[PDB]
Formats: sequence, structure tokens, C-alpha cells
Amino acid sequence: APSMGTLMGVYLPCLQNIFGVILFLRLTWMVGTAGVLQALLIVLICCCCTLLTAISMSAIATNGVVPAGGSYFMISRSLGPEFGGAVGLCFYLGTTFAAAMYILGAIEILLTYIAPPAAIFYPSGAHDTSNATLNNMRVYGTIFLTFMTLVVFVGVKYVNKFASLFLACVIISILSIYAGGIKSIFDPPVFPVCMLGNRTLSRDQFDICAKTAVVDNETVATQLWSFFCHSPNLTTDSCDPYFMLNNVTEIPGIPGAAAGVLQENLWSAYLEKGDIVEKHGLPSADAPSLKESLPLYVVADIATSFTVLVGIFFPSVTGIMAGSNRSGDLRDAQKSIPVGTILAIITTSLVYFSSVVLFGACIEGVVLRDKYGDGVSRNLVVGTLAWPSPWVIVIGSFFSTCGAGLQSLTGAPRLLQAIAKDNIIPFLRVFGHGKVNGEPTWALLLTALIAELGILIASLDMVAPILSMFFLMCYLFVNLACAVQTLLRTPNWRPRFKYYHWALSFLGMSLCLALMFVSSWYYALVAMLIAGMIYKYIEYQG
Amino acid sequence: APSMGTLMGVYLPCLQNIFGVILFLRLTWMVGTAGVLQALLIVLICCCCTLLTAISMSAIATNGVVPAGGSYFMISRSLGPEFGGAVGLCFYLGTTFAAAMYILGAIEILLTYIAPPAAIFYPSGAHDTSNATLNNMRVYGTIFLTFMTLVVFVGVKYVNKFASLFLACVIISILSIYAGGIKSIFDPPVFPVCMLGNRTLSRDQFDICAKTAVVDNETVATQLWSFFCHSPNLTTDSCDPYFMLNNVTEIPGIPGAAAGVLQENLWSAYLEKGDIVEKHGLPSADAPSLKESLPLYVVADIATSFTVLVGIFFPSVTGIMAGSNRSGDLRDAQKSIPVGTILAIITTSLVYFSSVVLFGACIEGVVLRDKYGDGVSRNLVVGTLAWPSPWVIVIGSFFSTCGAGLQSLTGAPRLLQAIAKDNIIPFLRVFGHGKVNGEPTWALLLTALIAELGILIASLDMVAPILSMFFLMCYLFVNLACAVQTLLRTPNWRPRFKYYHWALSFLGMSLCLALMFVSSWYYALVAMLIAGMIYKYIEYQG
Ligand SMILES: *[C@@H]1O[C@H](CO)[C@@H](O[C@@H]2O[C@H](CO)[C@@H](O)[C@H](O)[C@H]2NC(C)=O)[C@H](O)[C@H]1NC(C)=O
Ligand SMILES: *[C@@H]1O[C@H](CO)[C@@H](O[C@@H]2O[C@H](CO)[C@@H](O)[C@H](O)[C@H]2NC(C)=O)[C@H](O)[C@H]1NC(C)=O
Ligand SMILES: *[C@@H]1O[C@H](CO)[C@@H](O[C@@H]2O[C@H](CO)[C@@H](O)[C@H](O)[C@H]2NC(C)=O)[C@H](O)[C@H]1NC(C)=O
Ligand SMILES: *[C@@H]1O[C@H](CO)[C@@H](O[C@@H]2O[C@H](CO)[C@@H](O)[C@H](O)[C@H]2NC(C)=O)[C@H](O)[C@H]1NC(C)=O
Ligand SMILES: Cc1csc(N(C(=O)CSc2ccc(-c3ccccc3)nn2)C2CC2)n1
Ligand SMILES: Cc1csc(N(C(=O)CSc2ccc(-c3ccccc3)nn2)C2CC2)n1
Repeated sequence: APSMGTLMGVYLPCLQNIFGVILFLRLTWMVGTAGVLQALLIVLICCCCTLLTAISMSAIATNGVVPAGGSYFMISRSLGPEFGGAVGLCFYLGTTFAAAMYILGAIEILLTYIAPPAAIFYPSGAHDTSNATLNNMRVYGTIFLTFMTLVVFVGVKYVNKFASLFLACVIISILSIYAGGIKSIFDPPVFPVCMLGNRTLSRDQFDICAKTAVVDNETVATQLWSFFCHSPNLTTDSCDPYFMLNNVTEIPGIPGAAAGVLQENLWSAYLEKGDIVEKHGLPSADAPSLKESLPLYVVADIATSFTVLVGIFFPSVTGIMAGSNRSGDLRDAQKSIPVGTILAIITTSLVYFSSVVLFGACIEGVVLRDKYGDGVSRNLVVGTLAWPSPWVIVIGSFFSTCGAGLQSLTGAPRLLQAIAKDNIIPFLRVFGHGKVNGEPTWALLLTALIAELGILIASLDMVAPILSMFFLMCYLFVNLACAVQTLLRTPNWRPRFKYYHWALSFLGMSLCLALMFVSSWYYALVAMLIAGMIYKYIEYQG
Repeated sequence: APSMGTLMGVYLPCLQNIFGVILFLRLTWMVGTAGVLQALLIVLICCCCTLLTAISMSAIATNGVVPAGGSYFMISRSLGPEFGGAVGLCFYLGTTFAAAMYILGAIEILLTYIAPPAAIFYPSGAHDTSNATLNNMRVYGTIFLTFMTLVVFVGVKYVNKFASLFLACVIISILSIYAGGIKSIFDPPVFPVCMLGNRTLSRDQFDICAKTAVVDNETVATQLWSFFCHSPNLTTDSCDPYFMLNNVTEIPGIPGAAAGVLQENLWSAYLEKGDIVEKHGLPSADAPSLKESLPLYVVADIATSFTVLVGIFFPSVTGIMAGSNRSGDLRDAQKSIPVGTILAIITTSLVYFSSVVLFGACIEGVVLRDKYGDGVSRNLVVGTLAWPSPWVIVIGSFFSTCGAGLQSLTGAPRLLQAIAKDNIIPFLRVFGHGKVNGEPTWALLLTALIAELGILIASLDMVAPILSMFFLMCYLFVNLACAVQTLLRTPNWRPRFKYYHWALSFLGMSLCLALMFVSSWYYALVAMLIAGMIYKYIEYQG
């Protein structure tokens, strides 16, 4: 018999789950590659679909009748059980796999940056190859998932504390990054980046960045010159003409917040796979490039385009259902779910916009698209923006991913119990009537096993678009259910009196159905096929 | 009401399906990497498991009661329907996917070698990237699969003709390769291979193989010297010391059949990924190797070991069920299936052994492990062994793969109909009572759709071990069923009177159950789980 109210019941969980980790790490890459304007447009599109879905859900919940079950109950009541069951099952699978991926990301964040100094779990995998890190993940993520499932098994009263602490840490990290940005505007930090000609080269091989140097009144080896130039004598031009013709120089990578940098970084620059990231302002002579010289540069990892960028970014904006599916507590959910969801979504969108604009206007353009940090000692560029130190941002990202995973894991069992509580799927009957007070039991086991299988895979990033397709399908179905319910003599209305809600819901449904289509039609077809199969099975069961 | 007799009914299909294409292309790689002795041992192990399964099947069929259905009916009658249904379903899936992979391999053989000159289907894909070839396959394989399904739909009376022609072509290719081997023993061909120091380098960049040459009474550019050495003047040692210190030379790659080559090629040589294949007899100085010089060599593709080699080779020895599942024709199958299966299996094993020994004793060891042909103009080494020309061997391989795919496609519907003919699986009832005369109809559609999905994947090589696991599970279950049936008061006995059949079946079952385990336990666990799920579903249906 829980009742979590509005603020903690539906606002904090949604905001905490929405943030993810894309803001801390991939946001700089996106802004650098697509420019400020295109990044703003893409974030606006994603937030627009999410806000339209939230508004449709609020309109549906205005009736104040949802007793239990998340969006699945609403969809089943409005449209019909046959579609509602399939949508709920797909959404539950997506939520479980998203929780698994969040936990994996948190574990890998911890391994790479959190405590690599403590052997970076070297005994766990010994770093023989990528398999070593994969095993380290497969073990540590499982060790953490067991604890997460154990904690979530107890009533949510003991779950909201950890989520609140994680959200507090994430907010602290965001405030620190903004303070670092303002300080850089008032006092730029130090962050040298090595650029030869007008290109950029990873500063991980040579100790110093200079074609020639003088030690003991004599020319030096110039380790940089040693690479791509095997002649250790100054009076020699044997190696590639690029070194001799072009010139090497060092430029700040974090010139702070200034009008010039932001204005120069406005437009976008998409590069195909294998290209070399190079600044445009400074000069560079043209000469043939030796094949061996290619590795000693900065090369794009994947092709860059608006559609691919939108597909990559969209998942970071999902998870608005944390406060929707969770309905056991929060008495009088009618007056709580919509306001909380809208507030959290709007705050997240505003923070995303401000962060993207600041990143565009603060950091040097060349560094931004230098993904993986190979350009500068592989260290986190955004971390240096943090006021105190990169540790604050790294720990913030780790806690954010862990908390998002925990919130998704907590949410999934409620939806599973709601689906099974109704005799809609014959073989899910046992997964109902959990512990007293309505807590989900005997379904937490199923969700935990699903997450454990996902962890055992330890490569869920391969099937990235499947979860996005599931989430978009659920949102589109919610929008359509709201539209039909309003059409079919729905008295539920906000203070504004009009029929424009029909058009709004249709616009959102079309918008981020085409969104999923452009993201990956290849997997959208598979997701639609799975939904159809579940719908046919439901029809057979009747 | 068909009756195909013994020879054509059960012998020709099994033998023509067993051959595959591994003999023509990968056999040389296996013999070169693992040596003659280890290749003989591995082929012996695979053929031993296959022959033990065949003998167990013959013992079971000695009762002369199998009216219809392949190994599934035997297993269900002996052990029990619960296991039989699951084993039959897994075997049917494996056969369908094997047919799809065979058709894909045939299409890719045609694209790469059959008719690349006819634009190599350039308009189909334009060769923009690997996606171009993938689309070419996805289209041509479907175009061929539609025709294959259409032909197989008609009674087998119109199917055995194409299989007979394909088997005739394959036998012609085998005879040609043996004749070429004997001729090389009596008259070695010409096949220069470029070796620097004691290593080997692909002869695809430079026109001639010589560190220096004289044209117009002057030193030449020496294109080979241009690669890895960018100084175009003879009086210069700027480039890597390997070229100057070591010496480059040309050696025959096909010295014919001689005692020395075979004796020197006896022992094995396993190399880890990234290694460089080098001969042992000739000398080679030691000096540092430049990083850029690495690509201009011959590098192993994957790690080499006995277990991985056995796992790779085993699928080339399966398919002995072609004459077993097909039982609609061949009246009095009791006196036909065992003799035909044993004869075909023994002939295939003998041909494999002889071919491996000849390959070991004929071709130069260095070339053998030069997979993909990059060592010598990417052209098929085994093709040059053919007496008339490589075209005979290439067409033989293409026809062999096409025929194997066609035979598997023909076999699958019979097993599907047999499974559905019995009300064991509730939802397979519709897939029964095909066209008159017992021909499979309304199940050929399902098998064709499964094959079409596999083609659309066009990358079935990724899940290679799954089909191997399915086949090994089916064979092991057949062996266990034979053992139990003989134990449970089975009067079926051959002229030899003894109870050693129990021990023989147990030995085979253990042998190539551990075979699948060593091949891939990772996927063996998944296959076992799928079989258990099918068994539980069957139990529920009762
Ligand atoms: C890299 O070195 C070149 C050297 O030419 C610089 O271009 C100028 O070249 C003239 C020719 O002797 C010199 O007198 C100038 O001193 C050079 N300019 C400078 C600033 O040194 C080129 O400018 C150098 N790179 C950069 C970024 O300045
Ligand atoms: C860095 O330098 C390159 C080349 O110097 C410039 O981009 C063009 O590159 C082509 C090479 O095919 C040159 O022919 C052009 O002269 C270069 N400038 C143009 C086309 O305006 C550019 O300065 C930089 N390239 C980037 C930033 O991608
Ligand atoms: C590659 O060239 C070397 C050159 O040293 C050959 O080794 C011998 O070196 C001496 C030293 O001058 C020469 O007089 C000999 O003529 C060289 N031998 C030969 C056969 O030319 C080395 O033998 C050469 N490579 C091969 C495979 O013979
Ligand atoms: C080809 O040459 C290599 C090296 O010259 C020989 O294998 C050994 O390689 C190591 C390199 O670390 C040398 O130190 C040894 O002197 C080489 N010979 C040995 C260990 O007996 C060998 O002749 C050839 N390598 C092959 C065939 O793999
Ligand atoms: C060390 C590190 C750096 S960056 C990083 N990352 C993360 O920590 C995120 S892992 C992740 C990815 C996707 C999803 C997801 C959620 C909902 C729907 C679809 C997908 N969830 N979680 C990933 C590469 C960006 N790890
Ligand atoms: C151009 C070319 C060269 S070599 C080649 N190959 C082929 O043509 C064979 S494609 C193939 C592979 C596996 C199976 C199979 C059958 C039964 C059970 C498990 C696997 N069937 N078919 C493949 C790489 C060797 N193509």
C-alpha cells in the first residue's frame, strides 16, 4: 500500500532516467560533427516527439481512472486488449534490455576511468585482448546486477533513496560542468592539441610536439620526427614530403567561451569513414601523403550524416515512462503523472539545448569531433571543462548510468505484473499476485534473468536500434490510443477547450513514426513483425 | 506413388550431398596448416563419427518397418515422441539453413570466379563496397532459389535428373584434379611464387620479382623495391633494413609429387593471427621490420589449432541423411537405406583421405597455407593442379555447391511433412496432406520462406556452428535411439551375432557428442536449450 506522491513518485524518476550518459560523452562529438545548428535541430526533433507523447499520455490520464499498470493499461483500455498486450510486451522487453545496457555501460565506465589504477581489474581479464575487458564486464556487471535486483526486490520505499542520491550526484556534475564553462569564458584552461599542417595527430607517441629541437646546443631526435621519418639526421629529406613541406604547430584546444569560436563552429562538417579531421582556419600545404603516415593522425570512426546522428542520439531521450508504468504508489495518479512527466521532459530538453550551445561556443571545433580522445591522450575533453576536475564529471556519468539502469529495472516488473495480472496472455498467469502490498514478485525473477542473459551477451551495443524501435512503437501506439479515445466521445479535457488535440496527436505519431523509419527501417520491419506475431497470438488466445 | 530404388534412391543423393565444396578450396589450406598427419587424423575423426551414426541407423532400419519419415520417425518410434519431435524440428531447421548456405556459396562462387568478366554483376552492386557484393548475392541467390523451389515442387522424378548431372560434373572435376596431380608427379607445372628472405609476399603490386634489374644498361625502378623502399636510387639505404640485408628470390610453388616435398610437409605449423607465413628450409637474415612493410606480406587470417580446424572441417562431412529422410520412394527401404548410406560414406572418406595425401605430397608447403590466394594473384591454387585448366575445377565446385543446396532443399519438406503428418505439434497440422502421391505441398512453402529469410540475411557464415550443433545433436540422438532399441529386446540383427552394437553406438555417441562440445560448447548450450524447450512444449501439448 504505497503512495509516493507527485514529486518523488513521477518527477524525480523520470528526470533521473532521461539524462543517461550521452550528454557527458557523445554530446561533444555530436555538436562538433554536426555543428551547433544541426545539433539544436536534432535535439529539438527528439524532444518534440517525446513531449508530444507526454502530452498525449497526460490527455489520456486526465480521466483520472488509471488504477494500475503503466502505458499498457491505458492503451488496452483505449484501443483494445489485442494491441495493448503486444505493445506492453515489446515495451517491457525494451525496458529490460535498456536496463541491462545501462548497467553494462556503468561497469565499462568504472573499468576504463573509475578505478583502472586499481589494476583496472587486470586479474579479472589480464588485458590479453578485447576478450579480457569483455570478461571483466561479464563478471562485474553480473555482480552488480545481483545487488540491484536484490535491492529492487524490496519495496520501492528502499529504492527511491539510491535513485535520489544518484540524481543528486548527476545534478552536481551538471552544475560543475556549467561552472567550468563559465570559468573558461572568464578564464580559459590549458589543453594543448598537436596539429601538423592543418591536420591533427594523436599526441600519444611523441613526448614533445616539435619538428626540431635543440639540446646541448645540437639538434634533437624529435620523436615526432622519428615517427613517419626514419632518418635520424636533420640533413635528410628521405621521409614523406608532408613533414618537410607542411609545418607542425600547437594550438589551444579549449580557448574558452568566445564569439569567434562559436561563430566559426556554427556550420557542420560531415566526414566519411577513414577521413582525417583537420581545422579550416589555418594554412596547410598540399603534397602526397605516405601510406604509413595515415595511422599517425586522427581518423573518423563512422560515417557522419543527419539521419545516422539522429538515430544515434534518439535513445538518449527515451525513458519518460518511469513515472508512468510505476503506478502502485502515487495515490491520485491523475493529478501527478502528467505534470511530473511534462516538467521533467521540459527541464531535460532545456538542459540539453543549453549544454549543446555551450559546447559549441566553448571548445575548439577540431577537438570536438576527435572521438575517443585519441587526439589528446585519450582523456575526456568534457572532463577538463568541469570546474574542480574531470573526476567529478566521470563519477557523475557513472552514477547517472547506474541510476538509469536501476530505475529501468525497477520499472519493468510493474509492467510485467500488470500484463500478467490480466488473463490476456495464457502462459503469463503465474507471473502475478506478487508479495503483499502489490510489490512485483516472481516477475522480478524473470526480468533479472533477462538482464543476466543480456549481460552474458556483454555486447548489447550491437543490437542498438531494436530498443529504439520498441520505444518508438510504444510511444506511437500511445499517441494513437489518445487520438482514438478523444475521438470516441472522450470527455477528458484540459482547461483549454478545443479539438486540436486530435491534430496534435496525429502530428506526433507521424513525426516519430517516420523518426523510427529513418532511424532504422531494417529493424523497424522486424519490430513490426514481432508486434504482429504477438497480436496474432493474443487473438488466438481468445 | 514413387519408388526410386537403391542406387539413385539413397546412394547418389547422399554421396553428391556429402562432397560439398570444402574439398575443392579449404582442403589445401587445412592440409598446409595442420600438415598431412593431422589432416588425416581430423578427417578420420569426422568420418568415424559419421560412419558410426550410419551403422547405427542401418541397425535400426534392419527391422524393415520404416514406412515414411526420415530419422525423425525412427527416433520417435524407438525412444519416444517427446524427444523425436524436438530432434526432427532441429534437424529440419538445420537442413533448411544448410540448403540456404549452399545456395549462397554457389552464388558467391559464380560471382567471384564463374563470370566476373561479364561485369561480375557490376550493375547489380557496382562494387561500391562489400555491400555491393552482399546485394548481388541477396538478389541472385533469391533468383536461383525461386527456380530451385519451383523445380523441387514437382515430383522427385524431375529432381533427380539435375542432381545426377551435378554429381557427374563433380566426379569429372575430381577425376581431373587427380589426373593433374599425377601429371605434376610426372611433369610439374609452372607456378612461380615470390619469396623475400624466407618469407612470402603477395605478387599483386609489382610486375617483376627482383630487388634490382637492368634496362638499357642501367638500374631499373624495381617496383617491388619501390614498395617498402621509397628511394628511387640504387645508392641509398634509407628504407627498412629487411630489403637490403635479406635477399629476394623466386621458387616454384608446385614442384609436383615428390618424396622430399611430402616428407618436409609432414609436420604441422600453426600460426596465430597476424603472423607471416614463411618457409623453413631456405635461409633468412634477421633484422628489424618496419611497420609499413607488414602489409606487403602474407598474413594468417585466423588462429590455427586442432580444435578450431576440426570445428571448421566437420560441416563438410555432414548431410548423410539425404537418403534417410527421403523415404516416399525407394520401395523396400530396409534393404536400400543402410547399404547406400554406408557405401556413399565410405567412398567419400576414401576420396577425402587420398585427396589430402596428394595435396600434402604435391604442392609446396608455403603456398598451401596461403589462404585467399593473395600469395599468387589470388587465383585458385588447386585449380592449377587440374589437368585441363582451373575452369574445370571452378565449375565443379560451383555445381557441387548448387547440387548440395538443391538436395537439402528437396529433403527438408519430406521431414516437415513427416513431423506434421502426426499430431505431435498442434500448430503444424495444416502442414500435412500434401499433393497426391505423398509429395510435400504447403510445407515446401515454409521451407522456401525460411531459405529466403536466410538468403536475405546473406551472412549465414556468421552462425556457422549452429547448424553443426543441430546435425551433431541429431546424429547423437539417432545413436542413442539405436542403443536403447537394441537393448529393449530388439530382434533386428545383422549376419554377425553379438551385443557389441551397444558398445559401438555408445562409443560413437560419446565420440561426436564431445566432438560438438569441443567444436563450440558456447552454441552447444544454446542448441541443447532449444531442444529442451521443444521437448517441454511437446510435453505440454499432451
Ligand atoms: C612553418 O614554417 C614556415 C616556414 O616557411 C612558415 O612560413 C614562413 O616561411 C618563411 C620562409 O622562410 C619564414 O621566413 C617565416 O618565418 C615563416 N612563418 C613563420 C610564422 O615562421 C610558417 O608560418 C610556419 N607555420 C606557422 C603556423 O607559422
Ligand atoms: C586542410 O587542408 C586541406 C588541403 O590542404 C583543405 O581542404 C582541401 O583539400 C584538397 C585536397 O584534395 C585541396 O586540393 C584543397 O586546396 C583544400 N582546400 C580547399 C578545397 O578549400 C582544407 O584547408 C583543410 N581540409 C579540411 C579542413 O578538411
Ligand atoms: C642473396 O644475396 C646474397 C649476397 O650475399 C647471397 O649470399 C651470397 O653472398 C656472397 C657475398 O658476396 C656472394 O658472393 C654470393 O654470390 C651470394 N650467394 C648467391 C647464391 O648469390 C644469397 O645467396 C642470395 N640469395 C640466395 C637465395 O641465393
Ligand atoms: C623464417 O625466418 C625466421 C627468422 O629468421 C626463422 O624463425 C625464427 O625467427 C626468430 C625471430 O624471432 C629468429 O630469432 C630465429 O633465428 C628463427 N629461426 C629459428 C628460431 O630456428 C625461420 O627460419 C623462419 N620462420 C618461420 C618459417 O616461421
Ligand atoms: C565508456 C562509455 C562511453 S560512452 C559509453 N556509453 C554508455 O555508457 C551508454 S551504454 C548504453 C547505450 C545505449 C542505451 C540505450 C538505452 C535505451 C534505448 C536504446 C539504447 N543504453 N546504454 C555508450 C557508447 C555510448 N560508455
Ligand atoms: C567463394 C567461396 C569459397 S569457399 C566458399 N565456401 C563455400 O562455398 C561453402 S558455403 C557453406 C558453408 C558452410 C555450410 C554448412 C553446411 C552444413 C552445416 C554447416 C555449414 N554450407 N555452405 C565457404 C567459405 C567456405 N565460397
